[PDB]
Parts: sequence; structure tokens; C-alpha cells
Amino acid sequence: EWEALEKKLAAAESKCQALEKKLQALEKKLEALEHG
Amino acid sequence: EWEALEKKLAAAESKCQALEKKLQALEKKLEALEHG
Amino acid sequence: EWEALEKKLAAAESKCQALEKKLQALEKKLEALEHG
Ligand SMILES: [Hg+2]
Ligand SMILES: [Zn+2]
Ligand SMILES: [Zn+2]
Ligand SMILES: [Zn+2]
Repeated sequence: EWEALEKKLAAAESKCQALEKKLQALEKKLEALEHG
Repeated sequence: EWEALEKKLAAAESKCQALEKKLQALEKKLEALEHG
Repeated sequence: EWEALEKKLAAAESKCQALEKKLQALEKKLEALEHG
């Protein structure tokens, strides 16, 4: 249905933003190893 | 159209879950370098 | 509305593809540390 797709998309957006933060967190740890 | 958007979203969901697994795989390799 | 959801989804797709590239970029740096 229509509303279930609205929510699916909102959930998808929040998952991608959480994965962007995890990526930023990993990049910080990598840069420490690469320059520390 | 409507159905093409249903599928687009399903495809988007599966890509994000695959990227989450790749992220977990990279985090494991990073943690080995950081603590090994 | 309907069109705002069309665009939301397109924006979501492009964010995930940008995060895939960042992931590939990080994986390359990790592999250098792991094998260099
Ligand atoms: Hg994503
Ligand atoms: Zn660096
Ligand atoms: Zn650690
Ligand atoms: Zn390797």
C-alpha cells in the first residue's frame, strides 16, 4: 500500500544516515593507523 | 509509475543492507590492525 | 505527496551510491595498511 511505502522510505533514509556515521567513525580510526 | 517505484525502493533497501555487511567486514579488518 | 516521494527516493539512491564509493576508498586504504 501507499502508506507502508512512505514508512519504508523513511526507514531506508535513517539506515543510510546511520551507515554514513559508522563510515565516518571507521575513517577516523583508519586515519589514526595511517598517520599515527 | 507506481510499481517501478516499489521496486526501486526494494532495490535500494537491499543495496544498503549489502553495504552494511561490507562495512562490518571492513570494521573487523580494521580492528585486527588496531589491536593486533 | 506523490512527487515528493519520487524525489526522496532518487536522493536516497544517490546517497547510497556515494557511500559505496567512500567505502571502496576506505577499503583501498585499509588494504594498503594490511598488506603494505
Ligand atoms: Hg545506504
Ligand atoms: Zn590519511
Ligand atoms: Zn579497536
Ligand atoms: Zn587484505
